[PDB]
Amino acid sequence: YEHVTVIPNTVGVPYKTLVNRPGYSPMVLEMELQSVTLEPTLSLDYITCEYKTVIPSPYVKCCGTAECKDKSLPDYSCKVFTGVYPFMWGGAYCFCDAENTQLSEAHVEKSESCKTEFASAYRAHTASASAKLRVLYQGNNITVAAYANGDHAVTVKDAKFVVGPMSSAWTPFDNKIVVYKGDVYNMDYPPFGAGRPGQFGDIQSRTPESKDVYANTQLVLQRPAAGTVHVPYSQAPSGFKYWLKERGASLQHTAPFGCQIATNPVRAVNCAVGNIPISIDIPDAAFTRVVDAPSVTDMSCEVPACTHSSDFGGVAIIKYTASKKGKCAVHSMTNAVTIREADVEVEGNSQLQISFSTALASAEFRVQVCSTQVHCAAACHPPKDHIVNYPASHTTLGVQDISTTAMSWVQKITGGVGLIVAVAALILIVVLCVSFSRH
Amino acid sequence: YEHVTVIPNTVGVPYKTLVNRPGYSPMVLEMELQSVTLEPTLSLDYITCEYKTVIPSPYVKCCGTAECKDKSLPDYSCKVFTGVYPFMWGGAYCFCDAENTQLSEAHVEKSESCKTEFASAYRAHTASASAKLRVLYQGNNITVAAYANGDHAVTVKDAKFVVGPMSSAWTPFDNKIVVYKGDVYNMDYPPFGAGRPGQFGDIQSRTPESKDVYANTQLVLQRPAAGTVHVPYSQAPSGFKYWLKERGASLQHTAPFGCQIATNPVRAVNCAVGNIPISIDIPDAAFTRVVDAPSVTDMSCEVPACTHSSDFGGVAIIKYTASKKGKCAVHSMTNAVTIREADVEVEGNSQLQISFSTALASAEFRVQVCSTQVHCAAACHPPKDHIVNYPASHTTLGVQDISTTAMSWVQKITGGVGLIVAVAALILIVVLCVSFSRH
Ligand SMILES: *[C@@H]1O[C@H](CO)[C@@H](O)[C@H](O)[C@H]1NC(C)=O
Ligand SMILES: *[C@@H]1O[C@H](CO)[C@@H](O)[C@H](O)[C@H]1NC(C)=O
Ligand SMILES: *[C@@H]1O[C@H](CO)[C@@H](O)[C@H](O)[C@H]1NC(C)=O
Ligand SMILES: *[C@@H]1O[C@H](CO)[C@@H](O)[C@H](O)[C@H]1NC(C)=O
Repeated sequence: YEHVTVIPNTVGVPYKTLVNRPGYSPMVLEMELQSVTLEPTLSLDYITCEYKTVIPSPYVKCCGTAECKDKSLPDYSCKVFTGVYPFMWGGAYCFCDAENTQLSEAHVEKSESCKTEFASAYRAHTASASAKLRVLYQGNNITVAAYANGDHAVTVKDAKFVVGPMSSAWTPFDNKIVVYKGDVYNMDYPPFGAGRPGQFGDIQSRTPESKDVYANTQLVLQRPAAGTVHVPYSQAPSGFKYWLKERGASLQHTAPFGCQIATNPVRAVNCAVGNIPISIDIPDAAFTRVVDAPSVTDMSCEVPACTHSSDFGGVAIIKYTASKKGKCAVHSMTNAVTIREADVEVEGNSQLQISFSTALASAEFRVQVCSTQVHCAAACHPPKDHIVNYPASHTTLGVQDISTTAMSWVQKITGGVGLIVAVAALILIVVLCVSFSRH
Repeated sequence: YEHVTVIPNTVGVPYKTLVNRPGYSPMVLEMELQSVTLEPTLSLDYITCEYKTVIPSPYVKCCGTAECKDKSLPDYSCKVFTGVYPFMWGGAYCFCDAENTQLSEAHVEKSESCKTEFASAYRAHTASASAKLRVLYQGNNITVAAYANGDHAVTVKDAKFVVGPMSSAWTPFDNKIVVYKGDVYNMDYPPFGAGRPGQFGDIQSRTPESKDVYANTQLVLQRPAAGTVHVPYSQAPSGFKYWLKERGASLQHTAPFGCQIATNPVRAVNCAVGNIPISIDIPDAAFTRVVDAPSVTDMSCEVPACTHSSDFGGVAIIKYTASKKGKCAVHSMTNAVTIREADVEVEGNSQLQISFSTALASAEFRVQVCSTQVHCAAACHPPKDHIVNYPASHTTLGVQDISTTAMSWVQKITGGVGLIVAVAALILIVVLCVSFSRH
């Protein structure tokens, strides 16, 4: 037997559904959603880290001319200076006091620490979805897990379950994301091979194990100070450290709809969007014939209390006469009132007690117990507590939900006004006809 | 200095573009596209292979009653038969002649061969693209390779190249594909856990190394024959072998646009759709000043032959006087005529020879040689060969492209008819004016 239902995407709230098959007693199922997860598909682009500067010992040539050649190393620079006269701790180094030169050079390499301290950029694509459910079936709790689409099915206790697809494709991730030790940021990083001297992306490589490194820092050699041997230079500071000090709030704290974020692997969970259809296949052996179930012949209802708070603040007592001992199901016949208890045991001549919640200021509803129905009514009072720590268990109201006292006042005024118009209209009709016929 | 061009997505055809910078001599570049590759993103769903049936020795209990219990193994079946009287080579087995029973059972397992002979299903997502180019630059051939989007650049001989994005998103793959040893098919395979007894997907698993196996075959035990010991059964044949004998043609033979396919990894090659923009950055050192290049003062043109075939069927001779020896670039000033030669050498007083192709029945064009212009004209004859083995090297013609003889005939006929109308109008006007004034 095929049954189809729809459940809204709310975590931590039970829902009930009624199964009705001709010739058999009705059955009621209860379901609760525990978790929903989305998972995107990623592709790596490049990584960044710190740089190192390498400077060899200088070469000083006095009373001769020095020169140097070009090299293929990254950010290579070479310059020759004239007029030097270096000193050491023991006196002047060379005999010649004029026509001296000095040669200096430097280049840039990748830091050893990049194996541990680094950041990576990813390109994002369409995400998948999965869900986990609890089902109350034949008085026992069972669990299922499945992908949230139509291409998967599971079987538990000879019942088949299919879930999905989801009604919405909203995703909290952009096309370009950056991940660093548990944080995810939305950032439009610069193209590969087009970096900047003082921002994110000054050093680029494809993978931590590669040898090919790109750099776009500035490096200029300067004239040495008189009497000292050293190699001064000017260079722009590393951009990676600058980012760490100003990167700001992470995606976890700013995302809408209450989503939570994880990074290993990247995930987003419990996003409160849309609804999820469900389909169940129930085997024939689960049903009991109407000739075997007990019958109930007489009912009455009273309601001693009602407060329309967010919780189960209502109680009702129903009297019954049963023909024999057995089990019976209970279900509400309205949408504005929910009943907590799923079933009862009936015997002889006695009474049963149930609890309910509702938002109505004046409540009227019907309750069905083993194929018969009873009418209940009561008035409800407001609560006193301004703020609570949990969501409500009931649906919202519409324009039709009005107190019976207010409805009476509306009818009286509208009727009265209509009567004045109706009488005046009749007078005009009579006068016109008399004039017509007299002429 | 930036230069932006567009080249159509056709493999094996050269194209030329003109770079013109005030103060410097013009430069001509030539480019050719060698290959384009598309690569989709895949995820694995399930695999299929062959099945095995396991049957242990039967147990026979004569003049006693056998029984058996249920087990959790896939497709487990158990039955008891009465009234057996087995024989063996040496005589009847048991002393009792009546009240004998036999117990039989079987179950289904996964074949050992599944490690080598199997098929896999994938879900497809948005593909990436890459390209390989040849460039003629500074008189030498260089090559580049890049991703076909705006997020990548390369540097060769101090020139920067950016290629892409593509103008079209057409992809030859569907959402669901199946791959088997080099063949790719589009197939809507059944969902997991919902197979059929005689079709593709009767046995399913998640990965070749899994222990969890699903099967939906039929297996029924039958009564044994009199006087023998055996275990007959009825079972549906394997669906996997049926597919292999009936799978039909693969995408490589049926796909549109002439696309080629490879499977390791899955790729589509040389699909002829759309066009590709390109941007180049040329350094200043490559340019030569107009004061240093030679000048040409006198030009003439003679064209001894032209046949407008698909190949280069035209020849022209140009006369020149040059101020000094040097290099010179040539370029066509029209769209309907393409010139094969990119550069010439000029010295003294001499002549040069060029070749061209066009579809025009009557050709007229200008040629630029070192910043001067020469005018050429000719009539062309048709070819005699019906079919060739290569695409044309020239553009198509429009409605305005008409031979000079036909144009003269059209003008004469239209002019004559128009003159007759003009005269008749004048006569009518004068007569009407006379009547107006006289009345
Ligand atoms: C731990 O160290 C390994 C290398 O030894 C590195 O790959 C990894 O990112 C480190 N993890 C953390 C949390 O620092
Ligand atoms: C298990 O079922 C019982 C009813 O017999 C119910 O009270 C309980 O909440 C269920 N367990 C969970 C975790 O919901
Ligand atoms: C070769 O055999 C291995 C297993 O031994 C299998 O995984 C692979 O697909 C085979 N390749 C071909 C081309 O048959
Ligand atoms: C390579 O350059 C030469 C000129 O030096 C040219 O003739 C040749 O056609 C080029 N190669 C290709 C494949 O076009």
